[PDB]
Amino acid sequence: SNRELVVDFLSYKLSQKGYSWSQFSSEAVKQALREAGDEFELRYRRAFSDLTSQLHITPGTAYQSFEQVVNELFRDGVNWGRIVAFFSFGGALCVESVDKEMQVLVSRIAAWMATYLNDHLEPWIQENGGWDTFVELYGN
Ligand SMILES: CN(C)CC[C@H](CSc1ccccc1)Nc1ccc(S(=O)(=O)Nc2ncnc3cc(N4CCN(Cc5ccccc5-c5ccc(Cl)cc5)CC4)ccc23)cc1[N+](=O)[O-]
Ligand SMILES: [Cl-]
Repeated sequence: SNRELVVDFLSYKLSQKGYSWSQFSSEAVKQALREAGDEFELRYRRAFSDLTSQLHITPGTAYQSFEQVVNELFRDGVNWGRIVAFFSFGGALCVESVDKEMQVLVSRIAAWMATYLNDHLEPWIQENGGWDTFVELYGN
């Protein structure tokens, strides 16, 4: 479910760069999230490029980089926009790992994302009306 969302979004972002999720490894929610991600990545393309140009991805530091950035993202609280950005960050990390021929990290990044959602974001999501409320507020 959270798993489902992560795989959907990462598959989409990888496909946009011409990569397939399958080589490395509800619908309304997934579509609204895909679309919010596209829009976020445009509106904050500067923040996107700032991140991408400062990622030095290695197997030994990739979890550290994920954690560092995600802790910063939610330092001042959670909102729907920040959750979208969290997905877009996961997408950027996977694309970058494949660029650097560290495709092995893709399935691992997906797992880190699901764990973060399950352990840390779920309480907020549930308190704030669940994913249905996200669709209500930011779908179409
Ligand atoms: C057409 N209609 C139906 C939808 C269109 C709109 C606009 S489309 C959008 C999507 C997500 C976030 C913002 C805009 N939808 C929308 C609007 C407001 C809200 S909202 O809930 O009010 N929230 C926010 N509103 C405005 N701006 C925000 C800016 C935010 N940022 C700014 C950059 N910062 C960089 C950063 C900082 C720290 C750590 C990491 C990063 C980082 C860097 C690179 C990457 Cl790759 C990833 C992370 C990350 C946090 C966060 C929340 C924001 C939510 C949504 N919505 O969900 O669709
Ligand atoms: Cl907080």
